[PDB]
Amino acid sequence: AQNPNCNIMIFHPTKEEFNDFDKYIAYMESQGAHRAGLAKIIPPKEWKARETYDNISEILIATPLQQVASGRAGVFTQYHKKKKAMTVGEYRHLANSKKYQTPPHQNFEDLERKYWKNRIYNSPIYGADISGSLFDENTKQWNLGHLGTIQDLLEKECGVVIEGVNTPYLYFGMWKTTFAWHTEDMDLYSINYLHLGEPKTWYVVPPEHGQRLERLARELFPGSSRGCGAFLRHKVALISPTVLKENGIPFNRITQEAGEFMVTFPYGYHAGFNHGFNCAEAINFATPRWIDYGKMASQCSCGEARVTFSMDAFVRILQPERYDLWKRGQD
Ligand SMILES: O=C(O)CNC(=O)C(=O)O
Ligand SMILES: [Mg+2]
Ligand code: NI
Ligand SMILES: [Zn+2]
Repeated sequence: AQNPNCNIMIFHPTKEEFNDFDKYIAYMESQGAHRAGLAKIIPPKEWKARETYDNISEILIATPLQQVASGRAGVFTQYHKKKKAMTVGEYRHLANSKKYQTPPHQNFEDLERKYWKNRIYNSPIYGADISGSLFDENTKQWNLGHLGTIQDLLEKECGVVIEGVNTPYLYFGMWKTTFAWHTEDMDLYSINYLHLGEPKTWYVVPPEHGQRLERLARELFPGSSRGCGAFLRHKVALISPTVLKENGIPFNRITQEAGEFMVTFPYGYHAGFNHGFNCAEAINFATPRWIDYGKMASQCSCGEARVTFSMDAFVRILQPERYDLWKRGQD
């Protein structure tokens, strides 16, 4: 078995290997990358996502989210308070302001220490989940707006034609902006490209050990657990590396820098934080190996998780028994 310790692997494809996206994902899995839940892909040196980032300031963040924390430094939840619209140029200035800017630090480990010590005492503002793309249309390799769609994969694998679309989303982050512990909708893959700015630190639990994280989470968030049998679908709970180590949960960590891709694998729980002003782009995708994970994915039916139009069909076809209850949650 490849990668039996489930370490995060880092890949350096050549320009020739960067042509065929599906093939390269399948290569990475042949080397055991999926066992970690997360992989890093450094593009060939010849590749670029677009020519420059000099003209992005007029993108609108229609609903910036202030991420307010409750709990203790290592075990907290966050809720998202909606703020007034602002442009990317306005947001970048805000991120760089004395109130929100990254503090002085020695290296990534020192910054990680400072994040875990102090996150809860601040409420950073995140521009998340903004439909759109920063890939140039002429970028033919690993262009996250040109991937094969999950609806087309389900159709290719299973023969059933379904409605729905699959488009990318932009994330504009600042120091301390936080992504809570989660897997993807329907335990899909995700791919994330850090277009610009400061790094993003990731934490990930190997898919084979995801239920260990879920059991810890039910212990640490006991009212949430009673409210919903899949409350991590709410994407609000944080658990620090120190707490994970205290409770014996297997995980790994890695920092993504500008110009790098990360891939999350089906049922790989992940969480993380931004180091400073940045912009990422991410999309879900599927492969043939995902289908079995989609069929088994947990679902939130309490009403909190509220998701895209396109998840309907996935539940309806892969999880017909759950469909009725899940749809009641959505309506
Ligand atoms: O970058 C972020 O805030 C969160 N991204 C992801 O969870 C992802 O790409 O799967
Ligand atoms: Mg612009
Ligand atoms: Ni994710
Ligand atoms: Zn729920």
